[PDB]
Amino acid sequence: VLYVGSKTKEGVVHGVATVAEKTKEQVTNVGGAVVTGVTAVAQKTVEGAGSIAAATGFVKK
Amino acid sequence: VLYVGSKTKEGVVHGVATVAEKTKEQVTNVGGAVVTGVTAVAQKTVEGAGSIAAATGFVKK
Amino acid sequence: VLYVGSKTKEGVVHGVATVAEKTKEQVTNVGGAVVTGVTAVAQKTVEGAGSIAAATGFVKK
Amino acid sequence: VLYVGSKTKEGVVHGVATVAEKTKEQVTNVGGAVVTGVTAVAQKTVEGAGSIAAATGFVKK
Amino acid sequence: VLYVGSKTKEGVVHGVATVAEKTKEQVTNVGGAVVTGVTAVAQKTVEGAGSIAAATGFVKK
Amino acid sequence: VLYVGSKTKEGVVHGVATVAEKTKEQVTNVGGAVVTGVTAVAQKTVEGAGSIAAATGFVKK
Amino acid sequence: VLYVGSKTKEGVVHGVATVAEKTKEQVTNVGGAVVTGVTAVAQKTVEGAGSIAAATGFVKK
Amino acid sequence: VLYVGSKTKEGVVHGVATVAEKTKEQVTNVGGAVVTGVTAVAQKTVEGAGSIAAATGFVKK
Amino acid sequence: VLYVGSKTKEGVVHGVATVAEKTKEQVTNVGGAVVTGVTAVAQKTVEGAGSIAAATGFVKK
Amino acid sequence: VLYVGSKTKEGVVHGVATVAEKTKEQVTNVGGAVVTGVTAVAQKTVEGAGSIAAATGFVKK
Repeated sequence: VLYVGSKTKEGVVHGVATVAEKTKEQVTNVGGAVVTGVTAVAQKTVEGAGSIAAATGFVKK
Repeated sequence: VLYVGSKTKEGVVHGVATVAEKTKEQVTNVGGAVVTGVTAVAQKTVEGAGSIAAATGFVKK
Repeated sequence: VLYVGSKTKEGVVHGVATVAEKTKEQVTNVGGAVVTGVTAVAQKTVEGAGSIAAATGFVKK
Repeated sequence: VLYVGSKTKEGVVHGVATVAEKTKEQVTNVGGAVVTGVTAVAQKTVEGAGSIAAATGFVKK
Repeated sequence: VLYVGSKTKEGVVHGVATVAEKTKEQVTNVGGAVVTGVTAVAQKTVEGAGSIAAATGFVKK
Repeated sequence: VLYVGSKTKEGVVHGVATVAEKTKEQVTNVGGAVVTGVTAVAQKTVEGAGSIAAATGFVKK
Repeated sequence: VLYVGSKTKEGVVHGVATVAEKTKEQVTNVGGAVVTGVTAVAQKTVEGAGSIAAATGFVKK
Repeated sequence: VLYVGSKTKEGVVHGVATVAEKTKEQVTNVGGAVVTGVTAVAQKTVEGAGSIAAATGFVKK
Repeated sequence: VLYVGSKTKEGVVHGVATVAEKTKEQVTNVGGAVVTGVTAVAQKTVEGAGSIAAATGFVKK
Repeated sequence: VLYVGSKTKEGVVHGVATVAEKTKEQVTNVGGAVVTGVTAVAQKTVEGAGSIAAATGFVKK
């Protein structure tokens, strides 16, 4: 027997509940990067890379 | 027997609850990077890299 | 028998509850990096790197 | 028998509850790095590195 | 028998509760690094490094 | 001016989040009363009565 | 001016978050009363009565 | 001016977070009353009565 | 001026966090009353009565 | 001026955090009254009575 893999869970998200009450919100940006409100995200990668909520102002070369 | 893997959990998030009440919010940015409000995120990587909530103002080369 | 792995948990987050009440919030940035409000995040990496809430003002080369 | 691994837990976070009440908050930044409000995060790394809440003003080379 | 590993716990955090009440908070930064409010974080590393709440003003080379 | 009532809140419930993970549940009853799993309920009464989660085995007269 | 009432809050519940993880639960009853799992409930009463989680085995008259 | 009431709070519950992890639970009853797991409940009463988590085995008359 | 009431708080509960980890629990009852696990409850009463976590075995008349 | 009441707090509970870890618990009862685990409860009463965690075996008349 070579039962290498079974009943496995790799990068999983599964019981999640959120509530958000706002009166105002004023996300505002100039030449930059905003990431906001990220919830319930999963992933798996082989021989690569991973990123979920990445911001970068810029990359000047 | 070579039961190498079983009933495994690698990068998992599974019982989560949040509440947010705001009257105002004024995320504001100039030439930079904002990451805000990140919740319930999982992942797995082989032979790569990982990042979840990364900010970077810029990369000038 | 070579029961190498079983019932394992590597990078897991699973019972979590948060409440946030604000009247104002004024995240503000100029040329920099803000990471704010990071909750319930898990991951696993082989032969790479890991980062969860990384900020960097900039990287001038 | 070579029961090398079993019922293991490596980088786990699992019973957590927080409450935050604010009237104002004024995170403010200029050319720097802010990390704020980091809760309930776990991870595992092989042959790499780890970081959870890292800030860096900048890296001038 | 070679029961090398079992019922192990390496880098775990699991019963935690916090409450924070503030009227104002004025995190403020110029060219530096702020890390603030870090709670309930665990991790494991093989052949690498570890860091949880690291701040660095800058690294000029 | 007789500004008797304004901007009032009488019996209100408004920011609420719950998560429940079970493998089994075996509510079982014989001749009795079970109330179970009651969440997020509000009401107002004038010149009457109120009840939310009331159980009564029986009323033999 | 007779500003009798304003910006009032009478019987209110408003920022609440819960998580429950169970493997088994075996609520069981014979001729009695069970109330279980009551969360986030509010109410107001004039000239009456109030009750939220009341159990009574029986009332034999 | 007769500013009798203003910005009042009478019977309020508002920032609350709980986590519960169980493997088994065996609530069991015979002819009696069980109240269990009561959280985040508020109310107001005029000229009446109040009760939140009341148990009574029975009332034989 | 007759500023009789203002910015008042009467029966309030507002910053609260709890964590409970159990392996078993065996609440068991015969002809009696159990109240268990009561958290974060507030109320106000005029010209009546109040009770929060009351148990009574029985009332034989 | 008749500034009779202002910025008052009557029966309030507001910054509270608890953690409980148990392996077993065996609350058990016969014909009696158990109250157990009562936390974070407030109330106000006019011209009535108050009780929070009252137990009574029985009242035979």
